[PDB]
This record gives sequence, C-alpha cells and structure tokens, in this order.
Amino acid sequence: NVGSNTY
Amino acid sequence: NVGSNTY
Amino acid sequence: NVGSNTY
Repeated sequence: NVGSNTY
Repeated sequence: NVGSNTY
Repeated sequence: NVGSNTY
C-alpha cells in the first residue's frame, strides 16, 4: 500500500 | 508499504 | 516498508 493513513 | 502512517 | 510512521 501507498499512503493509506489512519486518523 | 510506502508512507502508511497512523495517527 | 518505506516511511510508515506511527503517532
């Protein structure tokens, strides 16, 4: 994956 | 993975 | 992985 961020 | 960050 | 950071 590229740049799957969690907030 | 590239750049999958968690906040 | 490259640059998968955790906060």
